Amino acid sequence: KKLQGILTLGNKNSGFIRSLDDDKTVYYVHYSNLTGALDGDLVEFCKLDKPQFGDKFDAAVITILKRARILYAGNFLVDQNEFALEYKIVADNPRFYLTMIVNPDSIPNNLASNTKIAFQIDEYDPDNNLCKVSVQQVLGNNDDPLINIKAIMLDNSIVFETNDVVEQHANKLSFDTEEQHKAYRQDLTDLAFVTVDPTTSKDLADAIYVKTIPTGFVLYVAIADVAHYVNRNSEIDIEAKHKTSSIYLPGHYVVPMLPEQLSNQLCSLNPAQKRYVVVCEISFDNQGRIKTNKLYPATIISKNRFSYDQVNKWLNNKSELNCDETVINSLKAAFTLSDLIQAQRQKRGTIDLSHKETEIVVDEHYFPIKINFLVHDKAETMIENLMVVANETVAWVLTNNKIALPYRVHPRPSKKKLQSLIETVGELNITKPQFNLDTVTSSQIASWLNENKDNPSYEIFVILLLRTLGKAFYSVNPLMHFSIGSNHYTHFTSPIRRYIDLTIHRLLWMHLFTPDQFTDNERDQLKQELEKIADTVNDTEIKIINCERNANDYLTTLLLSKQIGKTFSGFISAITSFGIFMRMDENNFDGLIKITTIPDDFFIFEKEKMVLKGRKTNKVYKIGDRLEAKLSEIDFIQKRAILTLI
RNA sequence: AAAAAAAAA
Ligand SMILES: [Mg+2]
Repeated sequence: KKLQGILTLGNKNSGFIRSLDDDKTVYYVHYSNLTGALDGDLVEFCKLDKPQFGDKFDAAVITILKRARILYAGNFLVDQNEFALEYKIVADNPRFYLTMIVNPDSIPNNLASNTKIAFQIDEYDPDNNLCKVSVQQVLGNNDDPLINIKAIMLDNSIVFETNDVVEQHANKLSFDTEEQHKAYRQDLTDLAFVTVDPTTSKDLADAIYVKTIPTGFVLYVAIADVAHYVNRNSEIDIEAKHKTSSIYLPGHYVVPMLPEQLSNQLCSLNPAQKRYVVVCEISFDNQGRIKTNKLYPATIISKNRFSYDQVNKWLNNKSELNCDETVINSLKAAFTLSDLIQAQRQKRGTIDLSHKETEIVVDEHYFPIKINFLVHDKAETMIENLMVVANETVAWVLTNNKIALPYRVHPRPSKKKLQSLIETVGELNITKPQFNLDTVTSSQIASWLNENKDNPSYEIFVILLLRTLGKAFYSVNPLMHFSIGSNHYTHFTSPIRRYIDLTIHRLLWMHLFTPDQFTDNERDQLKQELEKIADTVNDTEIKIINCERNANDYLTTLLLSKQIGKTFSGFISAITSFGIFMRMDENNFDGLIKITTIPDDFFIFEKEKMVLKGRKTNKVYKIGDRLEAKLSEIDFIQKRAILTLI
C-alpha cells in the first residue's frame, strides 16, 4: 500500500518523514522529493525503488494529506517598476521554501513595504514549488521587534489576539460575598498567609502559611479557587482550554490563559483582599514525614505580597520586610520545613537537574538591551518544595479515591539512550556508572551526578543528561515521574495559568468537595475528556517551547548584530556535519563555526565520536572543548550567529 | 543542528 507520516525539515530544507506505523519508522526525503510539502505537514509518501544508501530508507511524498498550518508569517514588499506595482513576500520561517505569487486582490491599496503580514496558500504547483498566496492579516512594521514576536506566535499557532466576547464575559464577573458562609468553605481569614513571587508578576496563584505544633508542623498551601469563577465549557473556559496555559515572553509581555480581570484581580491572591481558595493542609512530624493531609475549600486574606528579591535579601540580614510578627514566624517555620522536606526528597530519590538559564532585557520599544543570568536562591527553592509536596499529595488523594486524573509523568529512560549517553561522556572524564541500565533509579542517577560535580564539564554533562532523560508530559495512565522521584505526581498549585491545574480542581470539586452538586453524567463527561485534554496540553506545550526558542533566537541575534567584531570565549555544545556549535560564556547562546572555514586544515565530520578531525595533523574538535572565537556575522534568515575561530 | 527536570512566573 501507501505510507503516511509527518515531515520534519532541517538543514538546507531537506529532512525526514516519521511514519504513523507501530515502529514510527523514519525515512529521509531530499528537498527535490517534497512535492510542495512543508515542515510539520502530514503527507502520503512512497518508498523509492532505488537501493538504500545506508542508515535508513529514502522517501518521496505523493500527496499532502493535511497541512500543519493555514497562516504563515512573512514580510510584504512592494516596488514600482515601469508603470506597474510588484509584490513579494519573504516568509519568516526559513523552511518555507516555496516561491510565492501574491494575489493582488488581497493587497490593500494602503499596504506599505516592509510590513509584517500573515498569508495563506491559495494554490500550489507541486512540480515547480511556486505558489499563489493571499494576505490575510496585516500585523505591523516589520522592523518592530514586538511585531516579529507576534508573528512568531502566529507562526507557532499560539493565540494572542484579544477575544472580545471573552473579555466582556470576564468583565461581568464579581466577588460573591455569600460564598464564604457556605458550610463546606472553611474561614481561614485570620491566618497569616502570604505570597512570594517575582517582583513583576500580577497573577498570584498560591499563598502559604506554616504553623508549628509540638509534634512538628502544619503546612497550609492555599491555591486560587479558579473553578469557582470559570464554569466548565463556558466561553472563558473554552478559550482557556485552547491556550492551555499562560505564556511569558521577554520584557513584560504575558498572554494570559484567563483574562486580566480574573488572572490579576478576581482570582489573584492579592494582598489585603478576601479570596476563595482550595487548601491542601499537610501535618508533618519533626522528621518531615507526612503524617496527615486534608483538602478543602476556604477563604483567606493574604497579609503581604513579597518578591523573591525581598525575601532573599532579608535572609542574608541585608534588608528587612515590613510585616506582622505572625508572618515572620510563619516564614521562618516555612524555611525550616522546606530544608527538611528537601532532605526527605533527596533520601527517597530525586534528580537535581539545575543548570544555567537566561532572560532577555528589552527597552521601552521592545528592543533588546542585554542578557541576564537567572539565579534560583533559597526563597525560590523554599516555595518550590512546598508546591511539590502539595502537588504530590493531591495526586495521591485522587488516586486513592480511584478518580481518573491527568498525571504529570516522566518515564524512566531507555537502556539504549543511557548507554549512548555513557559513551559520549567518557571523553569528558565523567565516571562510568555502576548501576544496572534496565533498573536504574532516580537515587542512582542523582548519586552519579554527585560523584562528578567538580568536573570542569559538569554543565555540559547535565545538558546531555537532560536530553537523554527526555520530555515530561501529561497522561491519564499512572506512570512514574522519574526525575522528580515520585510514583504519582500532578499539577494542582497553578490553575490561574495552566489548564491542567484547573482540571484537577474541577475533579476535586465534583468528586470530593460537593459531589452532590453535580450529576454522574457531569463526572463521566469530564472523565471521558481527560485524555483529550492531556493531548492538547502536550501538543500545545511543544508549540509554546518552540515559540519561546524562536523568540529567544530572534531577539538574541538581533542584539548581537550590533556587536560584530567582539571576541567571545565558550565551549563546544554540539558537533554537526556542517560545523561546530559553540556556547558563548557571557550569554549562554550557541553560535555556529562553519566547518569549511575552520583554520589550519581541512576537517571531515566523523559520526563515530561526533568530532571533526583534520585530514592532516590529526586535530580533533570534540564536545566540551574550550574555545575563543570571533563574531563574524549574523545570519538573519535562520537567526544563527556565525563565528570564526581565533 | 538538535533538544531538555522542577518551581514561581
Ligand atoms: Mg506564586
